[PDB]
Amino acid sequence: ALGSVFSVFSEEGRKIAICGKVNNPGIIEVPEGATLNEIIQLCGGLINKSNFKAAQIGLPFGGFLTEDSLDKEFDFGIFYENIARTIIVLSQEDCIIQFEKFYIEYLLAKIKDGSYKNYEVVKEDITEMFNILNRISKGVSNMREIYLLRNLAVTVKSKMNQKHNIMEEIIDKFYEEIEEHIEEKKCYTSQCNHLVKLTITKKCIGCGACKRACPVDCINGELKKKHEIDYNRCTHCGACVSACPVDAISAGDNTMLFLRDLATPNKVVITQMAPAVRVAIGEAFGFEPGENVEKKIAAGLRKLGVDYVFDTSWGADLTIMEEAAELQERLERHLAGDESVKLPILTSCCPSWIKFIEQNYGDMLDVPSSAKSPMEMFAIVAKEIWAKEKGLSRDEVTSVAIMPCIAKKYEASRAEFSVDMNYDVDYVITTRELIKIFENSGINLKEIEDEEIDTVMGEYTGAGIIFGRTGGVIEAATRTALEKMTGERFDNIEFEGLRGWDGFRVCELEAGDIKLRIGVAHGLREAAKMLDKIRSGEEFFHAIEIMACVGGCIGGGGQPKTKGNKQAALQKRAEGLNNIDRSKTLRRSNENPEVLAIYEKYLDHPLSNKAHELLHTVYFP
Amino acid sequence: LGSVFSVFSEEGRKIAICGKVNNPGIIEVPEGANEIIQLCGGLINKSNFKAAQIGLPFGGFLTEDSLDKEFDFGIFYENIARTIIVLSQEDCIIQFEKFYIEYLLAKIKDGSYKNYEVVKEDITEMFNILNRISKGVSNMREIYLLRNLAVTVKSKMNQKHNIMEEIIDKFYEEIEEHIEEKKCYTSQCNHLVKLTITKKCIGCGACKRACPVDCINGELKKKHEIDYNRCTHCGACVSACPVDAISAGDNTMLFLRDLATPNKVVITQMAPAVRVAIGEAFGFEPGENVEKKIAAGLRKLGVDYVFDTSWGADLTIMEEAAELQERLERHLAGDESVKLPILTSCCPSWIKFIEQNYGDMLDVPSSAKSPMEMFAIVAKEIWAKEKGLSRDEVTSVAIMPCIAKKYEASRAEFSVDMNYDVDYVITTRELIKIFENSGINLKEIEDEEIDTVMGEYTGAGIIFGRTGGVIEAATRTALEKMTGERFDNIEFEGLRGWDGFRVCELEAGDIKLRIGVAHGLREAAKMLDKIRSGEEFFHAIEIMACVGGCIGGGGQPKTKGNKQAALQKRAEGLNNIDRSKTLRRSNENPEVLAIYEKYLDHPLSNKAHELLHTVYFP
Ligand code: 402
Ligand code: 402
Ligand code: SF4
Ligand code: SF4
Ligand code: SF4
Ligand code: SF4
Ligand code: SF4
Ligand code: SF4
Ligand SMILES: [Cl-]
Ligand SMILES: [Cl-]
Ligand SMILES: [Cl-]
Ligand SMILES: [Cl-]
Ligand SMILES: [Cl-]
Ligand SMILES: [Cl-]
Ligand SMILES: [Cl-]
Ligand SMILES: [Cl-]
Ligand SMILES: [Cl-]
Ligand SMILES: [Cl-]
Ligand SMILES: [Zn+2]
Ligand SMILES: [Zn+2]
Repeated sequence: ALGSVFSVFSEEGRKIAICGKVNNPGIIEVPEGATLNEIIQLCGGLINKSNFKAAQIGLPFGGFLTEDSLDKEFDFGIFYENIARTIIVLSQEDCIIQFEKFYIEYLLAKIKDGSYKNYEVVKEDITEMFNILNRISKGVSNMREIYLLRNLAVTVKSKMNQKHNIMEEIIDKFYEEIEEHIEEKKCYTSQCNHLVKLTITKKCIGCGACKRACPVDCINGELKKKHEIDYNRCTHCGACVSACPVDAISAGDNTMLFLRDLATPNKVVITQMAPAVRVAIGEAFGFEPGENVEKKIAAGLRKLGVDYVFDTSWGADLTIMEEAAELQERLERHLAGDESVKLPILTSCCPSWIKFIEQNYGDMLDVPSSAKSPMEMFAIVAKEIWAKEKGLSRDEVTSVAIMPCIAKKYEASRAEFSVDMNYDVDYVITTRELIKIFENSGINLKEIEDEEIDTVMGEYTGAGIIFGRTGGVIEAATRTALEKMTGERFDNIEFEGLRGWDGFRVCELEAGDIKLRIGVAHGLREAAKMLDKIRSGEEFFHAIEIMACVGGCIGGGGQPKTKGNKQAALQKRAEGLNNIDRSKTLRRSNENPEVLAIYEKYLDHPLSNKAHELLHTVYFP
Repeated sequence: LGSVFSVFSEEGRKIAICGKVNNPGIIEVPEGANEIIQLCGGLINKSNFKAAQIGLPFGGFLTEDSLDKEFDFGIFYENIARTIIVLSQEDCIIQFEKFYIEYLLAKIKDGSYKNYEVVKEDITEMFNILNRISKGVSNMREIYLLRNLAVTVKSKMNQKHNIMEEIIDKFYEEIEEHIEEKKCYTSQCNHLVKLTITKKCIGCGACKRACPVDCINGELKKKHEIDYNRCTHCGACVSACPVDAISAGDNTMLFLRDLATPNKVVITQMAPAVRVAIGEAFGFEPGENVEKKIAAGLRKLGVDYVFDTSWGADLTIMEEAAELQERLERHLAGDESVKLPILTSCCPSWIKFIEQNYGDMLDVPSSAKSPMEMFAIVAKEIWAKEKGLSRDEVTSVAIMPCIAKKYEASRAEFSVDMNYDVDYVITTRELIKIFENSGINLKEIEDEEIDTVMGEYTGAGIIFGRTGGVIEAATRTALEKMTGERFDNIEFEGLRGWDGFRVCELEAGDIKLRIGVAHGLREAAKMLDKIRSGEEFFHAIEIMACVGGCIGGGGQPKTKGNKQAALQKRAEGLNNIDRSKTLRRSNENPEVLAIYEKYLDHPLSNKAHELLHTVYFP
């Protein structure tokens, strides 16, 4: 396979394969008398105009060139016996630590499969090198690591009887960057997703759209003065990023890491995708909003190198099991006169409300459900159950989430969703990022064959799929809970009261002896209105749903920019999800056989101790 | 093997009780029909029964259900092992299960029970999980994992009651507490313990008056609380409390358990000031150096290697004198980017003292680590490597005179992959009680030598323990190297003395340096205020939180007779150790020089910064 480019392209004598940070990666015929720089120019320079940093020769083994070799004739002697003649070019926009992690993991794979048994003796040593790099990338290291790396490098150079080990020169030439990463916990290229915080960059022109758009008044700054984010109050709703006319606000971009992981041999890569992605991505390829192209996305992902493709709506069904259980418990306790219970119960997978409450509604910390999000539920099940059944350690599986927003990036970055430095969601990719991957890689969703999603964690019901538009989470929870409480199967499962588009909606649901009052908000200002009304006693609710983005996750800032009327397109996506729900035979989360298998085999019933241990978390510790 | 609070090391129809029983030991047990403990003298304090392990390698686990009911004699499993570990409500279950797992793993690894080989990694993983809980880096999911691991083992061991399952079932509350609330209600998990005022507080206000930084809020008799964000861990509040209301943990039991773990390498370092005060508990006068007595006692306890912190102090002097020479050369060269004075002190208490009140002086202190952390990092990254041991196969224990060193060793900057360079700290009083209850009398035991590679030290290093010693040693080395002249008289009496704030005026060749010394954080505040106002200029300063320096630490034995006289006796004792040494400059120590020649290659090198330097005020 092999390949790399910022706009992303996995490209599957006197001929070389250039795949670095150059524009137009490809196979090139080198003129006789040519420098490195001239080869770069024949490929069109480096993405943007970031200057040359280094060039790796041979992916398993070769040389490592820096500026000192840029204007010198490219001696082919560096292509020693059976090197395959490959060059990875680096610009100043690439982090050395991530690249060296990729190099070490590649070498380790080729050792482990027996292609390079002569290097077996150093396996353990090299593994430690990776671990050291990993500790640096996660920000859990001291400067001592450098010392260790050096000795390890020296160790390798002793056992391989080699005159030049790569890591020694790497340390010598980029000590400044390494020290920056370690002491300042900063990656100046923003490739280390665990060291990146949502920040306004130096490019900012002091316009102001972000200062107006923030619903919590989190941004300070006036006139052309650079604006700053009070990160201790940021909800990661992404309004500022979407409203910025420029690249002034950065929250990272995990595309290159995805490509490198896909290009690592014998590395298991699995993906989940949010309900709302499948009704919007196709817009970039000639489909209308609302058209479900999940099979096209599955085919494209598998073409890219994904070994297993799963679905977040399975996790949404599991979330519904847990949340309907908790809601019924709370209602039963309330009807019994239990004042220890707290109402309403908040059901929402949106992270944005967490801080939104912590910073303005400390009297309602007992309201939201303890259940994790569908994304993290999927991740924990994939790594702690699915992988275990297949005999894989959690670090032997790379779980990638395809989601419509940056708040999911922040969620996947939370340490609560990790163990032994392994994050349940390894990293998050936005809809736009995947669109650009497909576009630059030649994947056209309009013309690719359909492929099925994998079964164990891909099958989902309509209740789960409606999660992606406002009112879906509470609608699914209500379906299951009311059917559970009344014993009655509803002829019409759609609750039109919970649907609609008003920022703040009130509904009244009647079923047998059971009567519930529901409040729904999309847009954090409407949410503030609703919560102020609840606190003042102006309105009483049994349950509420809060979404930060208008229309729900189908309206996330990571989705493709709408064409035509924005509101019309968002409504089209929502009705597309509703039509997916209507096309499914099963339309209650509790009918999904695979979630029930999860309960029958491991957790034994919803809200059990095991279910709490795995699928629940502590918001507001 | 042995274990009990207040310490003990106890090195057919026969039983060996060694848990939380008062008066541990073997016991001819009668065959008559809860009061079993009473025949052994009850439990330490009056703490209620929690559980009892039968057989140390493997056996049964008894809980309260057998307490007031017929305790069947024969139920002692055929592999009873004739040993019993009884647990009280004062013991953390997580630490006990860690000790059990490590004992089992060691006895597997030495071949004593090959039949358990199949479960090794499994059991090992359990330990790791427990460790993550004890270090506070876990979610509730760990419980899930543990359960399944247990289920696996019980299948292969075909056991009717697996120990981990019963642990989860009966002590779920404690595990959930540890994980979600990051709280060990027995305070055995040293990494979850913070300096706190307990419920025994009555509201004296002694703590509020004694604190030099006004870190305690509260009025009347209302319970007082510590604002941890400003605490210097000087320990004045602990000493001043009329009760035991303020607790900062006690790693005695962990030390005993590690010593009782087979094939576990335990090494120790000791602060300079310990050796002139500990002997007071055994009839020695203040100032008498009993370092050999301490070494012999530690070896009797089971310690495999005994080292000295003064070696690390010599290394620290090397680095700090290098930095001072660099800074003075730059200042004399007209470099205004440089910062003076330079602060030389291994006391952590000034860190928070400056960051919260002197943010204009963050570039003053040297980037050099403390001697304790330098010793720890060298022991684990070089010494252990030389002897072919991973850092987790070595347990480094620091014997220090204060609580601030516990908090320092607990800092994440001095750790890697959850392994802390200083695994835990033992105070002088704690070691005194260990010796007292184990029958070790330092005035009545043979002398033993300290281990060499990291134990030999100079007088410059040893004077660290009393006020003015750190700066005196740094000045000795730096001036001797800067002038090329070896001083006939190496003692700088101006830096000695007992005043809270001392000023010195040092001349050597063309060099004239102005020095400021403070012991007591209020006197230090006076000095730093004077520096800020420009009333006085200093080239270097030394700050000690405790009066007299570390010899006056809150972890030292309470003085007998006149306090000031005793502290002066200890300080002059350290000075007399210095006077008895052939080498009295840190740069003469062959082992530190070997460290430089073989690994770091010169002071202030890149490797020296990587290992022996840290970033205060990140
Ligand atoms: N986690 C989760 Fe959600 C689920 O299911 C997604 O995945 Fe959303 C979508 N689509 C996103 O992003 S988050 C907020 N709740 C509504 S939907
Ligand atoms: N670290 C260190 Fe120090 C050294 O050397 C000790 O060990 Fe002190 C002593 N004695 C203690 O406690 S800390 C403060 N500096 C003066 S001395
Ligand atoms: S929008 Fe982009 S540019 Fe305009 S202010 Fe906010 S950040 Fe600066
Ligand atoms: S993200 Fe939402 S909240 Fe955080 S700053 Fe940008 S707008 Fe304000
Ligand atoms: S609503 Fe907008 S922000 Fe909240 S989760 Fe769905 S997408 Fe992310
Ligand atoms: S006991 Fe110690 S803490 Fe409690 S009040 Fe008196 S002084 Fe303050
Ligand atoms: S420790 Fe020192 S500083 Fe912290 S509270 Fe007690 S006295 Fe005040
Ligand atoms: S002076 Fe020595 S003992 Fe007293 S606190 Fe500072 S360091 Fe600990
Ligand atoms: Cl290598
Ligand atoms: Cl972010
Ligand atoms: Cl692959
Ligand atoms: Cl499965
Ligand atoms: Cl299918
Ligand atoms: Cl959009
Ligand atoms: Cl031992
Ligand atoms: Cl000796
Ligand atoms: Cl004292
Ligand atoms: Cl060297
Ligand atoms: Zn980086
Ligand atoms: Zn504990």
